[PDB]
Amino acid sequence: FVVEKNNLKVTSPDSIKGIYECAIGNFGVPQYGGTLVGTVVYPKSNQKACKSYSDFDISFKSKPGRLPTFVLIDRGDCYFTLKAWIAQQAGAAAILVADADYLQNITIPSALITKTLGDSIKSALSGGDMVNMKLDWTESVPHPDERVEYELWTNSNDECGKKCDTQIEFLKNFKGAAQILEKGGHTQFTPHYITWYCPEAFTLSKQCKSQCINHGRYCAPDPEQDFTKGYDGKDVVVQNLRQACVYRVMNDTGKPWVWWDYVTDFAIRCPMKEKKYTKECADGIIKSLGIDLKKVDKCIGDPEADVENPVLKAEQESQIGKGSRGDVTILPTLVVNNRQYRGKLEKGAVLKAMCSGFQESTEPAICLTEDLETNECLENNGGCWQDKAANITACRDTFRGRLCECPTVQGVKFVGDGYTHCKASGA
Amino acid sequence: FVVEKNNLKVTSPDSIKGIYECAIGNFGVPQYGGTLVGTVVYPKSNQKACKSYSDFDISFKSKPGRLPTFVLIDRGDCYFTLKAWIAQQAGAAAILVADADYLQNITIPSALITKTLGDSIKSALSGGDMVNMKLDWTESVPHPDERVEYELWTNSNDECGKKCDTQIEFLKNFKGAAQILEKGGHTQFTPHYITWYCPEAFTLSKQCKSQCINHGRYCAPDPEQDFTKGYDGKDVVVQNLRQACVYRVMNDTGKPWVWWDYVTDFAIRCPMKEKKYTKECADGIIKSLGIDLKKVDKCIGDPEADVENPVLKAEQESQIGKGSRGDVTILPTLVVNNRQYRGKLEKGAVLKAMCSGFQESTEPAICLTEDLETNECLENNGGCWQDKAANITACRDTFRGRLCECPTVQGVKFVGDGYTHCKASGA
Amino acid sequence: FVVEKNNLKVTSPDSIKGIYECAIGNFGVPQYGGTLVGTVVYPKSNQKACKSYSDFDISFKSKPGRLPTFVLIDRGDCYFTLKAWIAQQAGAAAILVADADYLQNITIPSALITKTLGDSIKSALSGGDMVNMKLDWTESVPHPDERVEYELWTNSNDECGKKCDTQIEFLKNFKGAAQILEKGGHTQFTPHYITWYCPEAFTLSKQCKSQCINHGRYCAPDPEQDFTKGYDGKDVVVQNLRQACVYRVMNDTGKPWVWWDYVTDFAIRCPMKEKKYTKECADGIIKSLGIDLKKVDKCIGDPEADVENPVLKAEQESQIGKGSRGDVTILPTLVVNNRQYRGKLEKGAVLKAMCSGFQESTEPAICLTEDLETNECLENNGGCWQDKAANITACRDTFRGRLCECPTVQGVKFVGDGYTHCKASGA
Ligand SMILES: *[C@@H]1O[C@H](CO)[C@@H](O[C@@H]2O[C@H](CO)[C@@H](O)[C@H](O)[C@H]2NC(C)=O)[C@H](O)[C@H]1NC(C)=O
Ligand SMILES: *[C@@H]1O[C@H](CO)[C@@H](O[C@@H]2O[C@H](CO)[C@@H](O)[C@H](O)[C@H]2NC(C)=O)[C@H](O)[C@H]1NC(C)=O
Ligand SMILES: *[C@@H]1O[C@H](CO)[C@@H](O[C@@H]2O[C@H](CO)[C@@H](O)[C@H](O)[C@H]2NC(C)=O)[C@H](O)[C@H]1NC(C)=O
Repeated sequence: FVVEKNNLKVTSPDSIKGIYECAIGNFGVPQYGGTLVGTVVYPKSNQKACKSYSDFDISFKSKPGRLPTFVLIDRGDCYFTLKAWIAQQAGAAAILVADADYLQNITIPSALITKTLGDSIKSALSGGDMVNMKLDWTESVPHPDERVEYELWTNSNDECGKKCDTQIEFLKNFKGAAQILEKGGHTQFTPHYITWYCPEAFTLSKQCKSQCINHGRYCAPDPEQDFTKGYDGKDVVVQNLRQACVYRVMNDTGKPWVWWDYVTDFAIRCPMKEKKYTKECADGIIKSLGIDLKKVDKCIGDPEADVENPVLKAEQESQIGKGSRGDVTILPTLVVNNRQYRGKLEKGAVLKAMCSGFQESTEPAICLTEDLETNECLENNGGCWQDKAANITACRDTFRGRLCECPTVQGVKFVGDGYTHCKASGA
Repeated sequence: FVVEKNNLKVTSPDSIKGIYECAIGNFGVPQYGGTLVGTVVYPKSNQKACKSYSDFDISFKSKPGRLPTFVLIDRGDCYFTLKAWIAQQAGAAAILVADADYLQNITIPSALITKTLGDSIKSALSGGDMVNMKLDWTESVPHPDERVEYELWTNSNDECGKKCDTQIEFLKNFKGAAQILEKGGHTQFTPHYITWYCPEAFTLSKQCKSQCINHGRYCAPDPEQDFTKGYDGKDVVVQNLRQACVYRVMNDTGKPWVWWDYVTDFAIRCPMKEKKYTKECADGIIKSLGIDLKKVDKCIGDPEADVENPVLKAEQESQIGKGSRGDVTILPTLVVNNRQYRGKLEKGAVLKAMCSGFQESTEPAICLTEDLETNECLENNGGCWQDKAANITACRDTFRGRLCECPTVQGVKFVGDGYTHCKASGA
Repeated sequence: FVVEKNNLKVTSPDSIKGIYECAIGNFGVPQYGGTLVGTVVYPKSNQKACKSYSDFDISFKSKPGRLPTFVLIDRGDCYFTLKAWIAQQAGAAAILVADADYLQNITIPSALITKTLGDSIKSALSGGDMVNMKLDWTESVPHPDERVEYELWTNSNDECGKKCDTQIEFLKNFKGAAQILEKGGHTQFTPHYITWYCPEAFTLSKQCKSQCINHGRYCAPDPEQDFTKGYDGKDVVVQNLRQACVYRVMNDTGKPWVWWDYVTDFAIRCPMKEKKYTKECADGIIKSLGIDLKKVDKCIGDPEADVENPVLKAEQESQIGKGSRGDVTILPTLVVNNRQYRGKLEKGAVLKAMCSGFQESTEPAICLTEDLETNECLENNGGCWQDKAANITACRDTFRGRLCECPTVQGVKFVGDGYTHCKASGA
């Protein structure tokens, strides 16, 4: 029963022409936003609408060019759903109510009104004035209890081998659908990372010291971080922790989907081979996306202090499956509705697995079409380089998410990184 | 039983080599266009093909490199379908017939021939001449009784608010599929518009005069046409009426799908804010698309005369649902197969709703793929600006319909409207 | 039971830290490539894992931050599948085994090890050392018995009429999916061509001499090769034979999918109207694709000698259907799993017909998405013109296969054929 004011306006009986608030039951109103104009009829008998309108020889069927009929029902003796159904049978187009099987078959809008408003219409009608109406509504937003819960156990490191390229490859291919699903209000996505604690046997180890932040509490998941690259296993732990804090901070602000733009831009902009697996590189992206560094940095804490890290401790506890899902033990792991996905990690494969969690004709568009696009360049140029003076930008929005790439203007492919400096090349 | 001449040609017994007309039963011929060459065998017994060929020790199975066998059956005593099945069992590749369950399992082409032709083959054969054949056919066109009926109740006005943008947004996204579906012969689409008549109480009203054409018979559906824009509710009624007449005129000429190119080009080219919601603007598009203005203008009539408007009167009568569909009372309303669609107004959502009205493997391509394109630029450059002297055009064909947009040539994005003037810009 | 060495490495008990070979049963390992780290526990009792671990009060459930448990099972008394299931129930994450209904419900990796290795772990453990592990695996390759068999009976000629354009049109639209399906290891595609032998009656005929290679054994399928174009029916027979030999030669080298790049490039580069239906034109493409001309030419043989042509003779024998499929008598004919396809010859239509031959969640990506691309430009520039000195190429990879088209560089559309010469145009 969603309440809006602009929904119910009163086309003139000019003495009471106005915009009133109502309460519309979710039944009888279609998925798409629409508008319904009509006029009000208040029956002299069967005013509860609990007995069948046919029994009284009352009918509401319209002639052509005639306004559809809004029946004024008084509440009592039976539910609104029955009032709406009874009215619908008699030929009503809507129902204005003043102050468990057939439910699917109710298709006329139902609105509750004030007694003070209902009385106005009744007297306006009794004087002889046509009381016309107008009833808008927006397209259906999914109920939050109906949204699919998926979760991803990933690793941010890139200097792995095949196993890390495939992961970052998935994040890039799914980013578009991931964002559309969640911005549309169909999915609760939570990313997770995996860390182990140092056994007492190897506390103050040479190994545990290059692997573990916070005095051994959280250590790098794979015991081969090829320190030859110059980056210890503990550097990975910190970077992952930053990603999780990027998520928490963005989730608290109502925009979790920005994680996808962080971890992909991190992959692009902060490579290990070029010695950019750094705080300063990550913090660059935090400016670009416009995330709160003070909050992210505070979430990360002091990875050198003999203290716990609530986020990293919660992740170690999330890895133990509760209820029916098992413990997460494989990197990566996709979980959809507290059940571990064991299929191919392809967008096509993963999307089918989730769209089965939707009810038919509650299916998001992203399930039925690839003709879609993220809407991220409308905010802050998506964090990519632009040039307001020349109307050019490096921001492009794609079925696979938002991209910062140096634009080709007047045939000239600009050269640069697209997040900070694009410029014209040569001939 | 489709009749074609070029379908049946007679590879030479040179005395009767020629191109004859036939009559092919729809059974035994596949969906795709193909060609079948063989040679004719006329059995001495079981010539009705009503008893089983096996009973007579007659068989038609071929050796390799050998031409497939065309059995010459005489009509009588049983249906063609049985003749074709009997022959098929014995090993026939086709059947030439001279002058309710197994039917699915018939897969060899069946053709009826003249007695004068059948006798020619029989004598040619009796002299000893191989009578070879060739049998072409085109891909299957859907039977018109099998096509899906959808209908859309829309509004052409644009200065509404959110509700009008979403509608015009749908027309633009669906235009490609809308056109492909109908040009392919799978859908009968009819657009509709909604108008109310002025009550006797408010005849000669100040309001009814700015809302209603034809002396009150047809009035603007929403009673807020924000006359501040300078355009009365009656201006909308006329524009909608023009759109419906664009449809009727184009439907009468066998090209209804041009409505989609009209209403989208109207949206683009005739905006209300720029004071282009005008006859002269609309008539511009009628030239571009090459529609008959004399017929469209005659359909619109004299919206100032005390007379009815058959199209607008038929629309007011179409709004009252007949049979099982209800009265259309919401703008917009999509109806598919005389049942009101109540889902999201997305292409993906709407296309699933219609492709369920097709039989499996009668499914149009547009149901199974997004790798498609309208074919509108082959006619008159789709009504967009071109430049024959430079091979450039503003016409582009898209999965979302035909677009007139100023081309980027040698890297130079041309500037203009793409329907009437494109030109080179600056540096 | 796939055997790899790099799959099983032993995170340190430093005295036995190393990379050992194993044998992983296909059960309990997901579709996606992943990695699993844990530590080994060797139970003192129930070491066959044949009785239920619960009966002994043995459990493997982990605390958080704790490494997942690898149970060391001794083989005997029951199958690995039961050992893995029993262990899984008790809370194991994997199983190390030393030296017909519930099977679906087994989800922990199972690996077999050497007795010499199993003993090492046992003694290492008995001294007190944590024996940790690491277990990688790649994404699942489909078993070759599970792949779909489709076959196409086509014609290479182009100067037909509508029937030949539609065929070449299909080859071009399907080439992308055709290649992806087969390179991914989901389909065995074999192309076929159709030829008839000259009847003794018309041996040494005027007609049979312009139609048939190898002294009449193999003749052009349609008896109208419009010799007005200058190309006899026997020229078509030879060109088709070359295509089939291109397939055989490429199939023998493990790259059959190159046929698709041959027959489409033949269509583009060797047209009949421009008198390019020549050996020298075809041999040009054989260089481009880098096919072995010596093998292809030897497969074609001497189409003028009184001899058989094994490939053309095998094709005439393949046309006679064996088992349940009929004789192929229509051009074109698509067969999927020894059953003749009778639907529309559209990619969308054809792909549904094949993806039904896959088990759910064994579905290739190409079945669930159009966001795909051939990977052909990584090899030899796909056979298209390039210019290494300028980083430009004519090779582009598409959902519809690999394309050689002259690139547009700095806004300048280059002009040429894209296989051999691209060059800058004018202004
Ligand atoms: C991310 O934000 C959401 C909502 O802001 C959080 O979800 C809530 O979690 C609490 C604690 O379990 C529940 O009682 C609420 O019902 C949840 N609200 C929802 C699901 O809308 C979520 O915990 C946040 N943090 C994450 C996901 O790590
Ligand atoms: C648009 O054109 C079609 C065909 O030209 C019209 O459809 C015919 O309508 C008459 C009257 O109801 C029927 O008897 C015919 O069977 C219809 N032919 C068909 C469906 O092929 C249609 O009425 C025209 N006008 C519209 C749709 O407004
Ligand atoms: C193309 O190559 C494949 C494999 O190299 C050939 O398939 C083999 O054919 C033999 C003979 O029938 C079988 O015994 C094998 O089991 C097949 N191997 C497979 C299917 O992997 C095939 O014959 C070759 N030639 C074609 C398809 O014309």
